[PDB]
Amino acid sequence: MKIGIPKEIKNNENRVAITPAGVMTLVKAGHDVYVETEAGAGSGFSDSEYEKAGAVIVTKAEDAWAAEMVLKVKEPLAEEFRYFRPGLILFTYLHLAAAEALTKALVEQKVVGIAYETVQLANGSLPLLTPMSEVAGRMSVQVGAQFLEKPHGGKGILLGGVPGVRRGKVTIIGGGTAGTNAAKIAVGLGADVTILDINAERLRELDDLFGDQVTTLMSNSYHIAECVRESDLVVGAVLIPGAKAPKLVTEEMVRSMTPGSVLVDVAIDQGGIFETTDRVTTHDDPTYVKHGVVHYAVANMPGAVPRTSTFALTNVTIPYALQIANKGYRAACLDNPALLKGINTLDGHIVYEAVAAAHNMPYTDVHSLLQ
Amino acid sequence: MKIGIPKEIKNNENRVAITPAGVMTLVKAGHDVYVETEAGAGSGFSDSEYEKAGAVIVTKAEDAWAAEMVLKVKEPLAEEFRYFRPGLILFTYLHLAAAEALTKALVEQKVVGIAYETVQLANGSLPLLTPMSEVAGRMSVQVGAQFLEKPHGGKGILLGGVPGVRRGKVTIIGGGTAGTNAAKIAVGLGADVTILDINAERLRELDDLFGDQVTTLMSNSYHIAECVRESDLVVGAVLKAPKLVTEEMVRSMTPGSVLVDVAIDQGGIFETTDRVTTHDDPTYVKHGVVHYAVANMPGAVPRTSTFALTNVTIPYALQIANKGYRAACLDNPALLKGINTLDGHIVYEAVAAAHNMPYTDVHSLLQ
Amino acid sequence: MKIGIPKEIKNNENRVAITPAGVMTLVKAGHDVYVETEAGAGSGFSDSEYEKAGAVIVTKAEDAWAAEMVLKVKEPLAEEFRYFRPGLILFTYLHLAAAEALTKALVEQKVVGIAYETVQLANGSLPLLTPMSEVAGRMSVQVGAQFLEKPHGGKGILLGGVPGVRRGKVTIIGGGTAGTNAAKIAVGLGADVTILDINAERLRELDDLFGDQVTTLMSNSYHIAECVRESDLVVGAVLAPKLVTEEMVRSMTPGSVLVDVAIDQGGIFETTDRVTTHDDPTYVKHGVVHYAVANMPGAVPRTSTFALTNVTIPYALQIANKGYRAACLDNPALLKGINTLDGHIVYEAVAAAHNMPYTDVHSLLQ
Amino acid sequence: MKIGIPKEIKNNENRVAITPAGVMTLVKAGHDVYVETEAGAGSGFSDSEYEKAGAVIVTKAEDAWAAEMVLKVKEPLAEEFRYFRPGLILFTYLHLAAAEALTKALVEQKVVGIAYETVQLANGSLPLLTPMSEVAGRMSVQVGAQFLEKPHGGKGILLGGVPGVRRGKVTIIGGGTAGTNAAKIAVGLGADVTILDINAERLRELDDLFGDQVTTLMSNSYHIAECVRESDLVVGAVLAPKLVTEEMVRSMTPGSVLVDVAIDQGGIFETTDRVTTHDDPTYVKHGVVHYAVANMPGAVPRTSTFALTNVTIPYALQIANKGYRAACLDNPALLKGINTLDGHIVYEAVAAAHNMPYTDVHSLLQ
Ligand SMILES: NC(=O)c1ccc[n+]([C@@H]2O[C@H](COP(=O)([O-])OP(=O)(O)OC[C@H]3O[C@@H](n4cnc5c(N)ncnc54)[C@H](O)[C@@H]3O)[C@@H](O)[C@H]2O)c1
Ligand SMILES: NC(=O)c1ccc[n+]([C@@H]2O[C@H](COP(=O)([O-])OP(=O)(O)OC[C@H]3O[C@@H](n4cnc5c(N)ncnc54)[C@H](O)[C@@H]3O)[C@@H](O)[C@H]2O)c1
Ligand SMILES: NC(=O)c1ccc[n+]([C@@H]2O[C@H](COP(=O)([O-])OP(=O)(O)OC[C@H]3O[C@@H](n4cnc5c(N)ncnc54)[C@H](O)[C@@H]3O)[C@@H](O)[C@H]2O)c1
Ligand SMILES: NC(=O)c1ccc[n+]([C@@H]2O[C@H](COP(=O)([O-])OP(=O)(O)OC[C@H]3O[C@@H](n4cnc5c(N)ncnc54)[C@H](O)[C@@H]3O)[C@@H](O)[C@H]2O)c1
Repeated sequence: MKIGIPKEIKNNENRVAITPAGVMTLVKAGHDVYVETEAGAGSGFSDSEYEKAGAVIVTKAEDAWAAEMVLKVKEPLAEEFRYFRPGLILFTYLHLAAAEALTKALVEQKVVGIAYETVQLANGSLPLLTPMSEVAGRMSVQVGAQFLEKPHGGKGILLGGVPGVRRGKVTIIGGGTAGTNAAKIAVGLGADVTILDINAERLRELDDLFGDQVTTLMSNSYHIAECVRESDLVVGAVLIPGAKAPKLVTEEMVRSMTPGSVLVDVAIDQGGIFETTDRVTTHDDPTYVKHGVVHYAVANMPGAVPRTSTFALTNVTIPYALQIANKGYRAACLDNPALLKGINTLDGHIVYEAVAAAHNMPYTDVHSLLQ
Repeated sequence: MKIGIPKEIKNNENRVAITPAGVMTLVKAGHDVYVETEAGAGSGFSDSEYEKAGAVIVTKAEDAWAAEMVLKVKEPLAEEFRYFRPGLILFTYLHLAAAEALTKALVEQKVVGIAYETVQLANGSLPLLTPMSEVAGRMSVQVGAQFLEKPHGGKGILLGGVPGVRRGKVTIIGGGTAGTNAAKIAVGLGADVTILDINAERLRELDDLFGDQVTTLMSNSYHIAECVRESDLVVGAVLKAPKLVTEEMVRSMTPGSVLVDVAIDQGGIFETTDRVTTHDDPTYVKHGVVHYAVANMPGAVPRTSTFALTNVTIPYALQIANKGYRAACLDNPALLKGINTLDGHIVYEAVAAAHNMPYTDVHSLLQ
Repeated sequence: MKIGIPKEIKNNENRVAITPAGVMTLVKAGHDVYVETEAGAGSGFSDSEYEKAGAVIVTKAEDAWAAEMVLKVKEPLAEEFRYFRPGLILFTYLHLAAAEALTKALVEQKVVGIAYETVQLANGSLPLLTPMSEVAGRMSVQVGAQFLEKPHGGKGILLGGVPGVRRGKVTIIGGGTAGTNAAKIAVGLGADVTILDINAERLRELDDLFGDQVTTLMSNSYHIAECVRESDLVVGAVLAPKLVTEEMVRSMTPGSVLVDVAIDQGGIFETTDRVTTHDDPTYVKHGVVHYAVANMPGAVPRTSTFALTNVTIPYALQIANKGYRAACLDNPALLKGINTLDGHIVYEAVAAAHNMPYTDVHSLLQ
Repeated sequence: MKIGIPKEIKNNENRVAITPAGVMTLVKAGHDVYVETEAGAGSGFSDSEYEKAGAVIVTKAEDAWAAEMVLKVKEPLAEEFRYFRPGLILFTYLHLAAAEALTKALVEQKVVGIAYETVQLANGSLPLLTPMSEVAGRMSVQVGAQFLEKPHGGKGILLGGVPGVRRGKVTIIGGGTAGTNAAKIAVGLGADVTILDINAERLRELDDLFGDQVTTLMSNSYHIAECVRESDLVVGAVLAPKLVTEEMVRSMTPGSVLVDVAIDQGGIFETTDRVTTHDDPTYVKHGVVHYAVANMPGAVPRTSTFALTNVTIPYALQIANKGYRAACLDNPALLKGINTLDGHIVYEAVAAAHNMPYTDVHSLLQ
């Protein structure tokens, strides 16, 4: 197959959908790989690294979009709908559910739209989201430590203190992928770390992973209120895999906090777990203050570490791209029930039930269209 | 003794030379303690907490300086020379060898000028500087990781990577207090960490402290070049520091790599650091490499730094209060090395030599 | 039941199919246990330790094979065919797909041939192969360290260096049983350790298990090329594709070392054209030391004997308590051990391999 | 100053007295550095890496020895005496108490003979011996592990066992540099580790350094007897009394292994009557494998070269910058390195050993 990778145009998106490594994998299995000039530059991948891995650097966005399969990171924007052909394979984060101009255009132009965030294994996990939760978790406590400094608005402490000086107190609410990764960094910076979860089995796994390095605590509104009161930093790391994030930290809890404490709501991309998070912050404008407490709620924390973020995402997308390339999108999706759950749009139909259901649009079961 | 702690007035100085706990130590020993209103605000110590520990809050700087002994963090500014007077005991970071005007004013007003940073134990250690090298070391890698992010001008990596993704490389040049404390934080963030030192015995001690968590490496120009070339972050942690990292080495680094120097207000080890920045505008780029050039990293964590400093300064201050400066220094040879100015003389050789001013033997004045 | 353990007679085979602790389990459950004199000597178990645990020591191999069930480690050699007889239960590593003459002798003599290596749990795992994978993994890096010494042909480094001196770099390809166990020894000897696996979930589990002691890296030909170029030691622990090409070995520094856990199974190195023995253990290609000695668990026969017999004797106990038929109908994993029964090959792959008739084992056991 | 590094010519000596990094230090301080072609090949340093660091490669040993200061690892052999000349500075391991012919040649030719091994800090430590003690310690347990494998004569265990299988037991006698470094490798290979020392303060420091990873035990003939009887591996790391008697070795299980870091210095084992080489490395007494190969750092020449040159070249730099006289009057540790000067033996022990006149070094340097 002819495989195309255009540069990300969405503002300050420094991630790309392939590395020299993933180029070399597709080239060696017999595919043609075209990379838009400068696509890797945001992540430190020069055009000459991509070239020596076997890829053709094309001058123009349309020459990458030309290819049978387009690999991207972000949603195609207004300006990119144009490039949609019939039987174009598009593989990227789509979140069609609240993107109606995108969904009509992939319906109308008969693009095969394959979504990173709906590829799903039999145990129900989303392998293609996990890496971004890992990056966001590791970032959460690094960001927390920065905001604890007096210059950024915090009370002016190191999480680890120093000899003869008390350590900062970190509460992580949610003990899954994001929270576990956040706890690793909070332990490593020398914080006194409490992790809360509702799942007693996850608490036992965290106790096996961390031992005496953390305290595991059963999550309930009382325990959350007690931890928040005494916290220098609270990391929000809850997912209810369908829903909006539950509001676990109340205004009354935030008001119980000491001035210059910090909240980082990893869970903001689902609405966030803090009642007091009234809006989404940006890397440019990361924080506001309410009740003397610094609030950080950046979506795309992993956007801050695009080189790490790109490796982690393409480590697990390119193996699914190789299947589509090697066997055509059809044989590969019949062969791989997890890839199949990726098809969001096919031959003008909206084959994913929840996206048709949220745009008031027709839903055609995907299996009937494939046989 | 009547003891005074004014607010630090230097720009964005948020540390303070006493905490409520130190107030309690001095009040219980029978001393009167006067704290200037808001002196602890920048470190999160309220007037009310100081008052509850036994302090009198005074409204005016002048009323804290009126005390027999004044404790501070920074050197008095020109606008504070007015408070100097014969027999005033001043105990603070003075750095008199760099400050001709302050030296002359302490001499002219016959101030007992005691420098935190020249208090020196029999083994050569400077115990009132150590806590600030510890904070600076812990901060160096936190700041370096922050500048590694794409938004702050770096190449955009986590030092610890994530599963399936390689870690960042950290080179720490210097395995003393600052460097050891930097290595702790670099290990904790998940970096591949190399520590260079010239002293074989310190590398053996570091091997005992860290084992497999780091690689210890003998310092020479070749090994420094080799580590710098492949580093994402380099931390300068050597005690006027030699220029160990050359322009050629910085130019060998990948773009969006980061350099941080603990020693930057003493020149630092990097040829390419032409100036000191502030928290407002903290970095510049040379050869695509981020140069974090903020001096006084401990000042970014004033509460931790205030606890770290006052943990070791207040016991000395307590000796001066109980016994008077004279018996305290005659009883404590480490505290005696703290005396820089006394009764209109410079008694610290290096300060006399720095300004070509007369030197006086400290023991001869104390008798 | 009467249970016999002959001495292993393959050249330099020093493992044994039971220890005194396994004798004790079988004798306390009421079985008669016969051990050939010297059977355990190669693994440091005296005739006397077997006797005190309740075994009868027999002077001749014949008398151990005359038992109703024979426990062994390796496959019977040609000169052991003479001991086969209708209704003999033989429980050992058989590898019949590779052994036509052995397969035909088990058919003709109507032996119940139970293969350690086809006993298989519901989850697909081979619990009687696992312990040799663990031992080979642990051994792989110990051998690598040895071959990095100059007098053995290596560049002459310690993996952990010394204070002021850089560490060796160890790349482990495959994060399963063997590769995880290799990583434990690489970490403990003080190497800089990278483990590659194609499976993102395994990389996460490895991160949970090792944290900062190793780097986990997604496997692909590019990551492999980059790791191999920098490596002092590469351990192949994949289960067998040629992941490490000749160009990759050529990129290496002279006196680097390659070890495959997978050697008699082909291995992952294009440049390992043949297998060697302990008296001429390595060859050099492009200045790189290729360690090619099969069966590294054979070099620690006492450890390997304990690790194998720990998990074999519970299955033997079932056969002895119930007889093979009810043991197999009660234990689906043990049922999959049966390769030959009443003159039939009951394991499809083995039948295929020799162009012989296959019979469904369930039909014969009824 | 002009500084020469000949190739070591003692049989199988693969270490070298400088690396490219040491060349670079000496050339940047303005010295001329001459390296004999192949000097570094045995430690993986090409003529080319030396040239890029600023050395001149010389075809003949003669041309390296013609330098004003000669850096070596080992003592000059008889056939190297011809290179000696009045005022030559030779900095190397000399061991003159053991080498009459070498001592007489250094006197007669008026060589400034500076011994790496008599450089001594104010605290009594020998900073240029320490790194070989570290390397030998790390090597001792790696060798022990190798000799516990059956094909090398051992009982056939892994030190760390495997899951469900007991670990090997390692006794380290002496908790100094070598014995501490041995303990690190014993712990990392997964051994049960006991370290004995007569010094209670060292046992506390060892407890601080290892905590629950080892047991610390006060040394006395009873504790030694009990540890040795149970040991799979005993590492002698004492600095040389016969702490391990023949009765103690006789109490051991067959295929156990003894390694002394101290072997060419006598060692602590009554039963090690002689030293061996890598081609016949062990002998067996009372079924116990005695490893008797001298100079284990010689087996990792690259690691050992880095570890030695890390601490030797700073002293060489001083000699080259100031000349030997002012370097020694400025550096009391380096002063103690001087063994021969202007036709005098200036190190009492060496004079004593050969019944020769002693001269006070301070009197000659004035
Ligand atoms: N752009 C970004 O910044 C970015 C990118 C990707 C993912 N993430 C986010 O990381 C956040 C967490 O996701 P994850 O992958 O760790 O989810 P996860 O499913 O792996 O773990 C979430 C945990 O929350 C626990 N939980 C549920 N209700 C709880 C309660 N009341 N109290 C405490 N714990 C509770 C669950 O038991 C589970 O262990 C999500 O919002 C996810 O979107 C953010
Ligand atoms: N606010 C602050 O940042 C702050 C406060 C106090 C002191 N300091 C500064 O911290 C710096 C260093 O602090 P420390 O506590 O680590 O010092 P330290 O005195 O404990 O030791 C410095 C280490 O560097 C090593 N060293 C010397 N030369 C070297 C070389 N050429 N290559 C490699 N290693 C070499 C020494 O052997 C030593 O182990 C000093 O420059 C001092 O001025 C900073
Ligand atoms: N005599 C003996 O030495 C002996 C005895 C028994 C087993 N073994 C050997 O053990 C070896 C494997 O042992 P195991 O139990 O650890 O295997 P395993 O199946 O437990 O693990 C294999 C791992 O390799 C990974 N993998 C697959 N393809 C890969 C690629 N291209 N790159 C990187 N990783 C990849 C898998 O995801 C898996 O985690 C086999 O080769 C087998 O022959 C040897
Ligand atoms: N070529 C080489 O292999 C090489 C090179 C240099 C040094 N070395 C060797 O290293 C060996 C020792 O090295 P080190 O630097 O570790 O020594 P060290 O002096 O640092 O430590 C010796 C330790 O043994 C202890 N000790 C004394 N008597 C004891 C007894 N009866 N039982 C138990 N402990 C006792 C001491 O308290 C001390 O802690 C020497 O024997 C020396 O020959 C070898």
